[PDB]
Amino acid sequence: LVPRGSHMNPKRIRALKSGKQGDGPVVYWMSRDQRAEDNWALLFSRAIAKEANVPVVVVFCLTDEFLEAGIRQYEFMLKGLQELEVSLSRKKIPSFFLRGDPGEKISRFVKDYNAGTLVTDFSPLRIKNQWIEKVISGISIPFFEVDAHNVVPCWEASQKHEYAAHTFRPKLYALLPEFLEEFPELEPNSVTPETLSDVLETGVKALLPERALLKNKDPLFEPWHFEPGEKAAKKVMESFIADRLDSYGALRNDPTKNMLSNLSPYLHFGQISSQRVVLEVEKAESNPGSKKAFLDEILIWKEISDNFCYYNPGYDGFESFPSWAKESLNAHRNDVRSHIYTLEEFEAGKTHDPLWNASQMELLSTGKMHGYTRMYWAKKILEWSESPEKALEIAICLNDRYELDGRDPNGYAGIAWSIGGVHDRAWGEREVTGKIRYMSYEGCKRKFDVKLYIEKYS
Ligand SMILES: Cc1cc2nc3c(=O)[nH]c(=O)nc-3n(C[C@H](O)[C@H](O)[C@H](O)COP(=O)(O)OP(=O)(O)OC[C@H]3O[C@@H](n4cnc5c(N)ncnc54)[C@H](O)[C@@H]3O)c2cc1C
Repeated sequence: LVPRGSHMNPKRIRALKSGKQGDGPVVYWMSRDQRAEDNWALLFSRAIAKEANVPVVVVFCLTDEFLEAGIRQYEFMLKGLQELEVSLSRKKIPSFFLRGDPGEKISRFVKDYNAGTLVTDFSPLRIKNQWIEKVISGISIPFFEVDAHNVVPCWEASQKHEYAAHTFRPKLYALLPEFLEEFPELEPNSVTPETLSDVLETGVKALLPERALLKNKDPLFEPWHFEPGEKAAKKVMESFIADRLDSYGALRNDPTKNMLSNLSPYLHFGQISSQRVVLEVEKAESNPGSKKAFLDEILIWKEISDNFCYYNPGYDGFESFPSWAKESLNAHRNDVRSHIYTLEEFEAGKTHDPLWNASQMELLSTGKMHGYTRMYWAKKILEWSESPEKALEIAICLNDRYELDGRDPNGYAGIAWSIGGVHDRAWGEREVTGKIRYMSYEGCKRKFDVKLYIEKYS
């Protein structure tokens, strides 16, 4: 229960576990949505706390899986959290950063701090569901989750997997009047109930031996492309609206032009709300066509990616591809591939295709491949791999290791679109790739200045 007139739509919250309410603080286990503003999970947690006459507290688990990615993501995330600590303290909301995996750490925190209720935010990824299961086994209090990431709650937008954007889109657009709304201000707590610097230090030390390097031993990653944190995210949204949105409709498929929003690292870590971004873009007057194109990406393609992972347990595997695509890829499984590259050759940009290699260099060096070349890139991994299953493994591996926005439903769904035709149609049949949409080198040369892209990332 929340207080009357809390302005919380109950369809954004789902019970994970019934239990017996304790009498201590409401705990928001923050995971996907690392921000203090425009955060329905935090707002709901604050409202339940108010109704129960207790403070709200935030807990965040620094998990054992950080060593599966790189310094690039750890630093981006932790520097954000350092800023988040301050923002929350200004609301008199304490934040606790627990070192370990959530099953053990959240269970013990709930016991030690006498939590009344546990709330988390929503992710459809397997790792979050693994963590939920272990937490559920270790707690006796009620446990809710709130969809703070999507404008329309994932379980409301559709009751099933949607095979196409054109079947998801009408369902989603029909629910915006309900769910696309301004956010209330977060009410501070009535009174105030190892540093992150130390953690960051220790973690970087553990990641240093796996850092991506040039043959010169100097690191590949350039950390000045995306300043982390909630405040920077807002400035990137504002600069997009002011300077790039007008040209987005025309230039979003031109990787030589910096005309995308550059919001994905912030959106992935939840340092900015996609609902906020949509409210601000909807209010803007910009060139015809651009707003439509952008909203189709951040509403339909982003939220269909959560739809994909939520309703397909096997979202990272061949089995989740549509039937037409499985049958087509199977029919061509024994076709001789034109090339076969090792994961190390792909990783180092050592194929015979200079556009592919430049796309990989953009990823290595900036942590954000242009969205047009991500499609080209993944499709060539299919073409130059022993099987579609190996192609998925390679693409996921590289995406998750080197993208700042990786380890994300958008990535699994984008790789499945690219390799498996998920949310696509069948195209003309070719050897190796069957009826999966093909993106040729020469087609790219007709579309944009390939030589300039290669020079930029060489
Ligand atoms: C093989 C492949 C891998 C991808 N990997 C990721 C990934 O790891 N993480 C990730 O967040 N996105 C991924 N994408 C989707 C897309 O490429 C990026 O979201 C986009 O490039 C992000 O840059 P931006 O924020 O400047 O994009 P913008 O074009 O300005 O769009 C803004 C937001 O809309 C969303 N969006 C845009 N395009 C897509 C899309 N095709 N699918 C889903 N959402 C979209 C994103 O949240 C994006 O940040 C991938 C796509 C493909 C084909």
